[PDB]
Amino acid sequence: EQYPVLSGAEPFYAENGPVGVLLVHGFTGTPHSMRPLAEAYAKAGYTVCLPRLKGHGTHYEDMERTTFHDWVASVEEGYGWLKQRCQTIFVTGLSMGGTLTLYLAEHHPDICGIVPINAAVDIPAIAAGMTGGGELPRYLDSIGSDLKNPDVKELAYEKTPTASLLQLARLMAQTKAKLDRIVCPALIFVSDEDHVVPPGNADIIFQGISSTEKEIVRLRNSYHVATLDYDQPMIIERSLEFFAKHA
Ligand SMILES: *[P@](=O)(CCCN=[N+]=[N-])OCCCCCCCCCCCCCCCC
Repeated sequence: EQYPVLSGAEPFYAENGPVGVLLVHGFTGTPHSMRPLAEAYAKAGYTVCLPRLKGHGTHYEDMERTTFHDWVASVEEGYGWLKQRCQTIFVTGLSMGGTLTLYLAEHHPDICGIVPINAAVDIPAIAAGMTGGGELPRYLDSIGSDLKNPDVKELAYEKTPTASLLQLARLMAQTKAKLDRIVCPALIFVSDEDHVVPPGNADIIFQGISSTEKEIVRLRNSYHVATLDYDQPMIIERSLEFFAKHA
């Protein structure tokens, strides 16, 4: 990985109480989208790990070299960091961060609870792009930022490698097929007007998981990047309530 990490894309750690929260940012995104959550959780006395996914926060040419196994490894590392100083671990994530949240819970039953936010397990737009017939460039122009608050700017790549999109699709496929192995408590956030990840994904995750304790909280004044959007304080308040309930 050959480019410098952008300002605001650095990983974030905090060693506080014996209860830990792993925060996973999204595809082409940076820890910048999860930072206000991580700080709010850290102030509440929680040990937080906000890792920077491999190939992210630098340059899109760096991400092109990475597989989803790399992104998983970045999260498994954060999970291992939390596992060495916590006995109870929650995982939360936005978009693909939500996908990796689900992925982790499918492999680690010790997860006390998960809080996916606009998690993606099925994006029909990807399949639609490679059946168009036309030539498919090596790098595609990224989808515009999906935020209701106009004063907020997201830290994400201007371009998206085709190879990375294929890696994302494979991750979502393996994640969606293994949903029934999640039994831990789940707090699913979903924006009604998500223009990137179809809101129906929350339904798929809800019906897929074997968790007896699951709930869908619907965000009404936020687009895709809800964690920076208007419903940020609500997400924080609900999550802390969720954490304290199962800690
Ligand atoms: P989340 O992972 C990101 C949220 C925070 N990160 N940021 N910013 O969003 C899920 C990613 C899904 C994006 C897919 C949209 C691309 C559709 C266009 C596809 C055209 C090219 C596809 C052909 C490749 C086979």
